[PDB]
Amino acid sequence: GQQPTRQVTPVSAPAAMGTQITYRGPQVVTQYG
Amino acid sequence: GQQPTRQVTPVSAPAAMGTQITYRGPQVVTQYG
Repeated sequence: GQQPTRQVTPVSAPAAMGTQITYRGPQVVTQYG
Repeated sequence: GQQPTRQVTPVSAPAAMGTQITYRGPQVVTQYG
């Protein structure tokens, strides 16, 4: 029939959010110029 | 007839010998490993 009347979006929050980060190394290159 | 008896080589020395050197820049590159 018709379109929706609303828009529902499930939301949630964890006990804690974060990020692990492993360093791969700097990148350096000499070029023309 | 036969082969040579000696071997002559012209030798010479300038008033001064040397070298001019222009620096082009260091070369650095990161690679696998």
